[PDB]
Amino acid sequence: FDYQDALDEIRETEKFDFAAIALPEDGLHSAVIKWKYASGNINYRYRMIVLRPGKGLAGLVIRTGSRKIVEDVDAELSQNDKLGYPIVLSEALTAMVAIPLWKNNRVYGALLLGQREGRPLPEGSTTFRINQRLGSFTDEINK
Repeated sequence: FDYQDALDEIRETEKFDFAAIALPEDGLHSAVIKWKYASGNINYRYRMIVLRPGKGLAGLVIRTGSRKIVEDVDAELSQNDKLGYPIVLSEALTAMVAIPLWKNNRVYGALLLGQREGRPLPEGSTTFRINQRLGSFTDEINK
């Protein structure tokens, strides 16, 4: 039972079209962020995504340490925003929730829960909890 299985459970049970985990990885210069795990992906372009520190949707969430909720991607994100969040374009997401993953007392990675084709975010998925559902990771709530 690895992160892939936990991700699949979350996506299926919460009724999302797409889910992914962004985690820190070693680069020859500095640490980078990659979407290490994906569930319900429509292609494999997410794998080519390599974010420098602070960059991308994962970077925003890691920086602020708080979740980002987008009910309507087409209407709520600017052109610059979409270009800055390549997984949003590669997976054709129309709605999403991105949640900071905490390890120890520090921000670490990001969980992305996404919808396609105009399907709304499930009700309450904004108050959604990581804790005891994705290994040792927790969310920003109670920090």
